[PDB]
Amino acid sequence: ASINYDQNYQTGGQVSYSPSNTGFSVNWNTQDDFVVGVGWTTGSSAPINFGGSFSVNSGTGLLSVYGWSTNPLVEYYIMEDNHNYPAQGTVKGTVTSDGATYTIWENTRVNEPSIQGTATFNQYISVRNSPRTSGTVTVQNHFNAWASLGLHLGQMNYQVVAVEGWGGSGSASQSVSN
Amino acid sequence: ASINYDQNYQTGGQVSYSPSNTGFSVNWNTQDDFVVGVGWTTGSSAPINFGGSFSVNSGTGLLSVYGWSTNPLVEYYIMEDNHNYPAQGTVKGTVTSDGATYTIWENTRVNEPSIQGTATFNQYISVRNSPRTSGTVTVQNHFNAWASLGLHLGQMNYQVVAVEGWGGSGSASQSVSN
Ligand SMILES: [Ca+2]
Ligand SMILES: [Ca+2]
Repeated sequence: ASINYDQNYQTGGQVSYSPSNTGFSVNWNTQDDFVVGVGWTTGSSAPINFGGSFSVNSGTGLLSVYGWSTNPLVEYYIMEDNHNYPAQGTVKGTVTSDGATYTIWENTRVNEPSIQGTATFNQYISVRNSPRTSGTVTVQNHFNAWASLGLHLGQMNYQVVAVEGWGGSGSASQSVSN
Repeated sequence: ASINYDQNYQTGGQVSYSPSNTGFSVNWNTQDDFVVGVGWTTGSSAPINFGGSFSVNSGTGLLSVYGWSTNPLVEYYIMEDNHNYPAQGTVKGTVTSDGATYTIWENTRVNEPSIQGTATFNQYISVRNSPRTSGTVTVQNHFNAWASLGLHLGQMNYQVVAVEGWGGSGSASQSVSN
């Protein structure tokens, strides 16, 4: 498509984010959560390509296609990689997509910050069983699998490839496209 | 004692906070959560006096003694007033203190921002059954009641009289001391 959205969220500590036309770079050393990455203002069904490096020296680190949905309000993740990630919520099932199987989870965030202000909403997460830092993510396979398990999505809002972390340091240089 | 701590937390929208030597003032119109108020760097057992106004035109609004504790990490509230507050967690019991009864709740915040960075910790809340905007809060009565129900506190960290809100507008002018 063409990246037209820059996800830049951070609460504290050392987070050096460098967005670009074809991707982004991040170096961090923080105790606080941050979500940075690049993508699109309105997500679609187009298979998303990502690639590069993603190192987590310590703490929690996640590399994933991240996004939102409205009516209902939904925060979703399709984790291609994760370290020291406190698996929260309820497992719903699985979906085999793009070279590996993903365990699907549903979680709820009460009075949490969102694109609609602080609200309560659900999370639809797909965690890859075989972590990678390079590949393609056929997003429709996840949306279909989510819908079939009762994980209902609304209108598509932004959709980015993001790195999220806290409790340590690490770095990532990723190329994003679709 | 003498106010030596200024609680100033906010995530977005219109929040006009004005701290002072004997209290604070706030006018807001936001969808995002904010916690502002004044107090002390290290909380004690000293009965806290508060007084003034606290109007909530719309959305969620809470007037309460707010604080933290370390080892274990604990966020506590002693709500003297609240509007449209999504009572979250588990009721534990009650405590009669300073002219009214309070319903005690215990809740857990997973991967939430804290004084120790983003962490998972419990909340000990005392919600006054008869809301007020002026009075004294004998904090020990709450700490004793909390301990007796298994709500264990650690080392005292900051302790302020704060106003917290989201989803609307309102204003508050409070005098703080102990
Ligand atoms: Ca990895
Ligand atoms: Ca009131």
